[PDB]
Amino acid sequence: KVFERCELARTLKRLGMDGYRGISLANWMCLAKWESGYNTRATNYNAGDRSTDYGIFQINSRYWCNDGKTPGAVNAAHLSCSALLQDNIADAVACAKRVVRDPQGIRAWVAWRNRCQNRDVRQYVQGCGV
Ligand SMILES: N[C@@H](CCC(=O)N[C@@H](CS)C(=O)NCC(=O)O)C(=O)O
Repeated sequence: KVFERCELARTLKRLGMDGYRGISLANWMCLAKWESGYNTRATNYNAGDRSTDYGIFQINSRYWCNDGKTPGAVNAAHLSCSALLQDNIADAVACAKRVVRDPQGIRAWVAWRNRCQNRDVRQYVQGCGV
């Protein structure tokens, strides 16, 4: 599914992402925009390390979800990567909150650093009523 901007914003609000581990809703919005353009079916194969990024948040199969074909993903995850390609983003959100529980926080996504960090991200939530 390709979300509309404000439709996603209200959905993330409801799933309790606003201020999760100090990260504002505008920051998660900024992240989804640059990673997948708000598309839950987005997939990116990394030929260099043979891993794949999945879904709206582009979560990687080496440490977070299991897809079986990634080398050195030596078990660990238990969530199937397939769960991150659903139209319902509940699992993807549960997973993104897991990721930021680590020290790096939102900085774990290099796209966040390139495109959102130290920037005015208010634009992503402007007019959504959240
Ligand atoms: N490799 C890390 C993270 C693996 C991990 O927690 N993945 C999450 C998805 S982001 C998961 O499998 N949750 C599935 C579940 O617990 O339903 C660990 O084992 O702590």
